[PDB]
Amino acid sequence: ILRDLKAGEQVIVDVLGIRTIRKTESRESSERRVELVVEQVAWELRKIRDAGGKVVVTAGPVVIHTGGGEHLSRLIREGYVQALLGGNAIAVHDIEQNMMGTSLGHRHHLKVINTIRRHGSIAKGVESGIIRSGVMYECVRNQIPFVLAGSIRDDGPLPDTQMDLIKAQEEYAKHLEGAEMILMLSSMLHSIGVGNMTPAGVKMVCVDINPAVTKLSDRGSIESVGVVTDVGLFLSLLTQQLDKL
Amino acid sequence: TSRIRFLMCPPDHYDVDYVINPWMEGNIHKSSRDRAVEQWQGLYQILKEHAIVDLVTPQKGWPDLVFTANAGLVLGDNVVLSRFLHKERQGEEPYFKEWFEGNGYTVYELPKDLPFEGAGDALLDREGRWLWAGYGFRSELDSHPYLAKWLDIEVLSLRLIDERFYHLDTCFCPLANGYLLYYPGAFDSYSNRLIEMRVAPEKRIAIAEADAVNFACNTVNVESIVIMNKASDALKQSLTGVGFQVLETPLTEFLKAGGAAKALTLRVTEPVRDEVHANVYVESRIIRIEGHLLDSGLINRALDMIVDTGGSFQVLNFNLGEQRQSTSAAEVKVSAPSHEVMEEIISLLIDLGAVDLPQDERDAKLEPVIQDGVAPDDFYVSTIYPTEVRINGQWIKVENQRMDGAIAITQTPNGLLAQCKILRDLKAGEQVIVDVLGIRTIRVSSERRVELVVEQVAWELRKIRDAGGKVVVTAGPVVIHTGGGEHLSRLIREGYVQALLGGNAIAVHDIEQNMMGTSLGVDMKRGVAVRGGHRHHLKVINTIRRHGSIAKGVESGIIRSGVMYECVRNQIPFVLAGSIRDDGPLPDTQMDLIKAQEEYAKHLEGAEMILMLSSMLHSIGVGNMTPAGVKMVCVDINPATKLSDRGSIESVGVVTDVGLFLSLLTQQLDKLTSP
Amino acid sequence: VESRIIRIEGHLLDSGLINRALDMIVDTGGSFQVLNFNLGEQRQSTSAAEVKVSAPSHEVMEEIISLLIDLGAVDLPQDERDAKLEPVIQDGVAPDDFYVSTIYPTEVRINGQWIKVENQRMDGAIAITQTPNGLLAQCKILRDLKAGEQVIVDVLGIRTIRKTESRESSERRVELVVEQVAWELRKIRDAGGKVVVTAGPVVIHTGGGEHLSRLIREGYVQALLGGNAIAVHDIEQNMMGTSLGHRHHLKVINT
Amino acid sequence: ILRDLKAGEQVIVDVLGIRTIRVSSERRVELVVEQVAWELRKIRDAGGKVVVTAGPVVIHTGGGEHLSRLIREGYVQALLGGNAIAVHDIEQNMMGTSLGVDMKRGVAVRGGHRHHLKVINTIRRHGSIAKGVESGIIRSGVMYECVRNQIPFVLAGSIRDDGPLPDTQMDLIKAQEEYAKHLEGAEMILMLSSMLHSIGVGNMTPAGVKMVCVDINPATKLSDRGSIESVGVVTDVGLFLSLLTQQLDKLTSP
Ligand SMILES: NC(=[NH2+])NCCC[C@H](N)C(=O)O
Repeated sequence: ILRDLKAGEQVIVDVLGIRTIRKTESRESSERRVELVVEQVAWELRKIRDAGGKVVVTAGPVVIHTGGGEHLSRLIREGYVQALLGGNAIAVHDIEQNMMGTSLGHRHHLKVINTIRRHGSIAKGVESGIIRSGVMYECVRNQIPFVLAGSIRDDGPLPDTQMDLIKAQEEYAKHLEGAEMILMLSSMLHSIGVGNMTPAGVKMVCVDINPAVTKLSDRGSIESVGVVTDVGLFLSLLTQQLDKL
Repeated sequence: TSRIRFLMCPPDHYDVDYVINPWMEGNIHKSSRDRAVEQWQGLYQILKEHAIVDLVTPQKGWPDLVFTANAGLVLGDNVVLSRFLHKERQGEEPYFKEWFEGNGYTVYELPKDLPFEGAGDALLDREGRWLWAGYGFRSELDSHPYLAKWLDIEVLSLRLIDERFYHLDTCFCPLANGYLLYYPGAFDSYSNRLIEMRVAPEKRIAIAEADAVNFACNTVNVESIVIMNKASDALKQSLTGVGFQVLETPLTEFLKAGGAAKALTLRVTEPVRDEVHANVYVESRIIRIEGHLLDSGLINRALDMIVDTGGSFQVLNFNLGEQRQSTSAAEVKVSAPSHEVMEEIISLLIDLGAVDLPQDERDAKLEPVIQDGVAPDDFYVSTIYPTEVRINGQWIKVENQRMDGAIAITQTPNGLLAQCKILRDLKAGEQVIVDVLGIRTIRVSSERRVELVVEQVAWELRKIRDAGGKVVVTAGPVVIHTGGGEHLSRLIREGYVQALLGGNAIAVHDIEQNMMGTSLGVDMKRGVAVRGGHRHHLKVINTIRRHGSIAKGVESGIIRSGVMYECVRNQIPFVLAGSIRDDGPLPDTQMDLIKAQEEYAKHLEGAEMILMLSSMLHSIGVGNMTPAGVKMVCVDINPATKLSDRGSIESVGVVTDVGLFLSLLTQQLDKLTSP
Repeated sequence: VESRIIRIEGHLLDSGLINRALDMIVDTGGSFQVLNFNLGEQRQSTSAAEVKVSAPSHEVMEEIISLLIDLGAVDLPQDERDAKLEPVIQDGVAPDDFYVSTIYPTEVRINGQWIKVENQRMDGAIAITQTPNGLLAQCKILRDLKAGEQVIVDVLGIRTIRKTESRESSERRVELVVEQVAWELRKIRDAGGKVVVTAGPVVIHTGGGEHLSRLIREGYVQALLGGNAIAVHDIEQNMMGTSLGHRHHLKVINT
Repeated sequence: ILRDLKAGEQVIVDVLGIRTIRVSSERRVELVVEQVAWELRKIRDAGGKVVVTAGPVVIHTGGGEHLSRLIREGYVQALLGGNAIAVHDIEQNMMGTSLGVDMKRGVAVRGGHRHHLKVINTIRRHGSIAKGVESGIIRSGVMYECVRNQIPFVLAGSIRDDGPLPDTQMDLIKAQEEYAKHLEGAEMILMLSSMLHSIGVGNMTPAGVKMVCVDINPATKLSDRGSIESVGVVTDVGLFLSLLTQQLDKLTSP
């Protein structure tokens, strides 16, 4: 794996001189209940921004896999997001989409992870101009803090990813301080995690298509709302509904 | 003094005329009174060969008078008279009272509207040591301390949870020499825990559902004789194996009304010990609650949570507000069968904004921390809501609120600080709130395919086990939630599993199910809970950290069964990978994920097959590390499993419930052991 | 605006009974005022509450009393009245404002007597007959009604006899498809082609209704194939702004 | 279509001369299986009446032998269904296929309509499912058992029916009538994955009748009659039926 390579070793490049040895037959919800919710979330998100509040977002790679990418970029770009919490995959997938227009097809994916490790961090791949757009791009430009927490499933990982889960929890917690809204977009594990840490009196929006996730918004109906459509659609609507000024 | 006497009543006016239990349903006027007579006569006559039998006069218009087991409870010269829940049986009370009075018994009557239905719902230990009392469907929990005082006996309370077993004597039967005949499925986990503390395993005779719906616990025991309706051969061997002689007599016309042998009798000569006196474990506490109770269904929320948790209530007063839009106020006497249950209930009501009577307000209890990152026994588990605790008479706001934590009290220059902390952050010297005093808050695979795959995978597990191969299982907490953990621990125990790869949560919930019978506070004997609490599994996390490892938890005796138990007992290597959502974590969880990946990969070497039991995050991680030519079975209920990408040859996927799969899997591995 | 006082009994606080009653009232368009509350002495004692109900019109009052009847609410001993009866004058059609039966055991008051309804079924009417064997009340489905029969209208003189605890994909793969379908549908219309639509009531239940209307309105649809439900649900949405709540639904079919 | 063929017409046979020009947990399903089994046993002993309404998925999924065993052993007093469930069950027993898919395998690259159209045509030739059993060409299955043990069944027509069978009621006013008549005195209704028919049957049933509703799609949530008299389980219908007969067996042990 990439992180086990030692300076000095020879590594195969290009595609000459390679064959495989397979056997033979080896080889042989509701929707405008959503713009309902959206229209509300949009307005809450408005006034918190104006009032100098603090919004936190958790996000899974599914944001990138649907259209969600550039929409989250705008949000962070236009002052709506004061922190972003995720894992390895959301950062690598965003960077793959912006650096190549693809979203995992493994060559593109691994080439991204290797490049960011070559430069030594995501902020350095931005200072050096290899990253010029996207979710992670905006965070660095606009100095929005992010924490990427490791998982048992991580390729690489990126240098930025916190593979010590104890410190990862403490970094999540610290950045959650004073949060008024937590925006949770298809972030599966990270949503539950953030939930656990967050006290009442904090508005929490939860989006996923699995309406079996929104099930686990076991707080008020006045401090929790859960919708069940894809974040692409959601973040899309949320962006043009926000744009209506 | 050694002569035994029963009260019965002949079925002259017997029939099924109404429906007040599930057995009666569909059975109205389907009773054959001739067959009822000859069946009653059979019992009467077998009973007269071993005892005395007195009779009440039968009374037209009260068919269920034949079930004298519910007339009251007699101990010595005292009888507490039954008070029936349903009015269809309330007209029996005068006729029972009259018989009891005419036979010289001192008759105690319960308050009106407080139900209690007699020896049918309360059963003496046969060596007179105590009284077993049921509640849940008929008798009320708050009748129990009356029994203790009036009959002067220790009273133990058991909660019934199956509506087919609505009287204690339908699923519970103390016997001579201390043997017990019961049906575990009729009780909740706390009640079962209790039975298991009081009656030794060699003296427990837990019966099967086939025997229980023939009313095999509804048994009359004289000395070494047990009389019932129908007994399986398995049951007969069990009983006569320990010295009882079994007598079967058909009682099916009475099963149509929901009773059998023991329901048709009442033993009025019961052993009185001089050393035996009143004793109540039932506790009660009065709370006050205010808001829009009728409006937001808050009062109905709270009462539901009390019953569901195994407690009971009496609303003492309800008062509508001043004007039309005002807040309502209630005062509720809350009752529990034990302190442990009271603490679960009060935790749940604190959360809702209930508060103590001014006269009963108390300081929070404190116990010190003596180990870093370990809380003392019975620490209070915080919630997401704003919280004040009462220290030295003063209510103070808790800081850094957060849900699955403890509350630590310390002295500082500027006064007392009350702080919410997670378990691992607790430091020696700190004082932590325990108990519940002084606390308030301020607020799609077809059937055909699943069977075929179960055939294949079973055949392959058998094959690999015989060959000295290596099977690796990766499983998530849903395996335990869904109810499939005994199936998993059986696989591990019988040698089909060589390594277990998982996370923090599956280990916690499986130890939780085996220590308490709950997974995330939801009792497993029932499929349900009005809510479910975090007290049970946080206590697990804290206990294991106190010991220092799951292995130390097994060596000490506090873990006796389950998945993790079997891994330890049969030296099966397991790896627990950390995640961002982990409570605790357990001492055994690897929170360095570079090390985790390494350990996963090492235990994956030489694997011939991998079982992936509903844990997406871990199944992908494990898949990523495995080369082709390893067989992979992937089970999850969400079709997006479609990440089984390696072809028909070496990766099969099935879309169904994981416990259901595991259930059929062990079943299939059994019928391959027939020859 | 109309007011009534109802009475409710049972285990009101722990069953959620009185909570459900208040919810129905407010959600259906009325308002309530709890006048009094007698608490039972023990948990199994019965409790009673008297509640004033307001509605903005008669139509909404009877909609609300209907839902309350199911939960077992009654008129005061003093306010009991006979059910209003109106005759059937055309086979298979009920008189305006006929009461719509539910699945629960029902009694009606005729000539001061409470009478059990036979052949109880939901979404029917109740017919009253004087027979050689006395008064007969039976549920009938609308199409079984015969000219001459008397049928209960309004909501007076009706109570239920329940026991106690009786009563206690991807998305812009879509605008992908859409954009294609839209264009095909365009040129077929222009070319004088022929488009056929099948449609289930789910079109109406979501927003779909008026959108399908436009399509048919602006020449895009040359035939429509469906069932009973799509037609009744469309007509309910346009005639009342509701979409099945059974009174609205049955009133449409009867009309 | 088959019913439009007139005597005298010549019809192409064989294949010559033809070308074309182109989510309930495990714990809950078991508990409900306990309850429903106990209730079926109870009702059978009492001389009660259990009514089953079932759709073709029962047969597709592979649960028909379980259903025909229930009917054979006396737990079912009436069967209410449609054209399709009758066709596929006779198809499975005559050929081992449901919609051309071999049942010995869980799979088919495609699956053809030849097998069940041959069933529809054969039964119309005899004139009834009953005549199909008397002649020997139907020897097993759901419909077989109904005929052999004289269990009344009603088959309601629908818009999607091929054929139909001679036994299908294509006048739906009559269908509703026949459904309602066979529903009188029912103590329990089993609803085995057939939404259209389960709703129709529900609409006609008064409260106080026990209703078990089994379907794999949670929207079953149309079980509206309360915890007391309507239980719903979300799982595969054949799997349910499999555990159900298994549970009815171990209640026959003593
Ligand atoms: N001890 C008993 N099991 N008694 C059975 C009583 C049966 C009676 N019909 C009832 O519902 O109360």
